[PDB]
Amino acid sequence: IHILAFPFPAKGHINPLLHLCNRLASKGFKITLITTVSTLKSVKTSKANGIDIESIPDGIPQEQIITVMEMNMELYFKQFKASAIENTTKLIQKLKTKNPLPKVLIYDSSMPWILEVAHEQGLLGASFFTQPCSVSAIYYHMLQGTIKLMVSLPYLPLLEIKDLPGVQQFEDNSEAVAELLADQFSNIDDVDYVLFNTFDALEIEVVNWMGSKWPILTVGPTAPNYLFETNTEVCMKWLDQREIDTVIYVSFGSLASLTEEQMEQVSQALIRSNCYFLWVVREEEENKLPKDFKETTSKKKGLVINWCPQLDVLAHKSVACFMTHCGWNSTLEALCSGVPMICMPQWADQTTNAKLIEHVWKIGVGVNKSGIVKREEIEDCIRQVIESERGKELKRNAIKWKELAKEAVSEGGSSCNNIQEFSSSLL
Ligand SMILES: C[C@]12CC[C@H](O)C[C@H]1CC[C@@H]1[C@@H]2CC[C@]2(C)[C@@H](c3ccc(=O)oc3)C[C@H]3O[C@]132
Ligand SMILES: O=c1ccn([C@@H]2O[C@H](COP(=O)(O)OP(=O)(O)O)[C@@H](O)[C@H]2O)c(=O)[nH]1
Repeated sequence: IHILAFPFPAKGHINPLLHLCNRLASKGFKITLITTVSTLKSVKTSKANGIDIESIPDGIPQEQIITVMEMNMELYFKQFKASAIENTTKLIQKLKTKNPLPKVLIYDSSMPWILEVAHEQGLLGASFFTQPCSVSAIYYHMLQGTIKLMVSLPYLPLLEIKDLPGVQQFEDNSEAVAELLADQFSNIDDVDYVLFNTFDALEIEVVNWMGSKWPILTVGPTAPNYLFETNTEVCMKWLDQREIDTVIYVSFGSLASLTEEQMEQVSQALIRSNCYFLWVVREEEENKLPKDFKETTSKKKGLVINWCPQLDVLAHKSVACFMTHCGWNSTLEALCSGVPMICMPQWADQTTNAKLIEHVWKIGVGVNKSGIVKREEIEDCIRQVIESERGKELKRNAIKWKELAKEAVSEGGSSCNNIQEFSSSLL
């Protein structure tokens, strides 16, 4: 059985879908992964997957595709949509001349209009949600008009205004982003399969509520591996020199960027903490680091790298905590790895994830802005996690969640059962 997979063109959307594809390929399915040309330019390793990669045009002007969208999200997301509709149609028409014929298209939930392409081509459509049910519920309420972006929503903790998904940070892209998030639920009744990268035990009540509206399949964590350059050997050799529970892993993901002034705060907090640290600073961001930071002043205790093998880093026993922007993949990967967090959310669902991390799952602490987070606050959070009694509690809580995540993906577990149900439905 031949499955097509079409992620939104960004690493937090590609990666969780890739991991689901790898699990499906392990069960005997053929996989074709559909990527934009801009994504393929960053792809360095794919021979070992056995998954076929088929590219489509970016469909918006070239100058990554994402940094073009941000220039004008309202227009360029719509141009991306129209081009993706045309070019995935053309690609599927071609794939229908080859055996095995495609049967289902799994697409990122942010691209609901791909359902119409799947159905027009005679395929089943599966919408793949890359954020948890608790945060997706807010987008559903946004579509319903129940909330426009203290706040009480069914089966969610009481939220402050600050805990709602942050779109005001995007300035003139705010309304376009709020619309795209809400439109994930615009055709949910017509989707053949609704897949969420979460597991039931993590959010029992909101998953139960969602399931009373639509049949949903919680299949997460989909993560068990890399398409992009991860500097694996350099990172893993450095971590192998570190003793247990001594390393702060620091990463703000694939998209977020911090100001030069904020970078200085983080640099100084890491140095004066006197902890070992592995800090992912993307290539296009390292110019904002203090002058001799990468080459000299970080060499005694730190490794500054443009990308790491994050699953392998979070699995390493030297890692004591994860200073994170709280993107959903990073949050879930840290929880499933038993790694407590220091929450520094930037925008979109990161704000809500940071609330869930700190107050519901209780595996992290959050920083306080002054709107710059200062070194002393970061140092204070580091001391709380690394040294204080509260930090031992967060570590114990993270280990309990690791165990529940292990149950979910093992035989008889909720996510294993749901992937089996999906897999059998196709057979
Ligand atoms: C505006 C922008 C800011 C960061 C950077 O400069 C890029 C900007 C343009 C893209 C934007 C990004 C913010 C986060 C997104 C909305 C995110 C997404 C997409 C679909 C979805 O369902 O959920 C979340 C991933 C990426 O599409 C984002
Ligand atoms: O050095 C890094 C940093 C991040 N990641 C991966 O990149 C994704 C980041 O996704 P997330 O939802 O956390 O945030 P985003 O980048 O979408 O804002 C996750 O799959 C991480 O495992 C990685 O492989 N190496």
